[PDB]
Amino acid sequence: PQITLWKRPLVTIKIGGQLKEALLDTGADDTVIEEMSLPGRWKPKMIGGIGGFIKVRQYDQIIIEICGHKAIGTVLVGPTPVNIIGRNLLTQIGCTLNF
Amino acid sequence: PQITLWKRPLVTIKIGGQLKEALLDTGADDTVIEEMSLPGRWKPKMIGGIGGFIKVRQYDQIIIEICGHKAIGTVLVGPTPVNIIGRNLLTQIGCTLNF
Ligand SMILES: [Cl-]
Ligand SMILES: [Cl-]
Repeated sequence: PQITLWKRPLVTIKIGGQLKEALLDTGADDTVIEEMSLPGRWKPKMIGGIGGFIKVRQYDQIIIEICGHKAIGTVLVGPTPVNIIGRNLLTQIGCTLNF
Repeated sequence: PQITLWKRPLVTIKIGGQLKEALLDTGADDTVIEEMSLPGRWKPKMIGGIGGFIKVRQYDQIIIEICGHKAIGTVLVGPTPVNIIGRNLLTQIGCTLNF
């Protein structure tokens, strides 16, 4: 699709069999998703502030569907106030900025 | 242009006769630029944290050139660690996300 920027680029994603709303965020390196159940192994990471503040679970090789386009990548799962789709997944779906 | 997302979308902007590096950030509603001189009237605003923490100067009707495209809009000027081009200016240059 082509997504205009007059409103926040919030889209429906499908991840772990669940539908969620997420922000397509070219300013974010990484993808962070609210607490949820995901299968497979994960490793603990520390994010936010100076050198980590909040504990999240890093899941690799997670498939996320974004407007009918599947992306595969690393997702950090924890108590984030907003689900963020960052560049690590935007590149996977071939997303570009255009003007 | 078409800007890919393999690297942070940092671009050169021209604002107030000066060249700066700025992040094209679809996750940001507004545009914030590091301390600099700009002509005309401004009004004080409070941004960051809960209900404002850092004082900035709001300048309206500022022209910013982004990759050969002029945008006109409101710019908040203050001690930000990164220059951010937010949706208020991205829409002005006709920037869209595409996949
Ligand atoms: Cl499509
Ligand atoms: Cl062009």
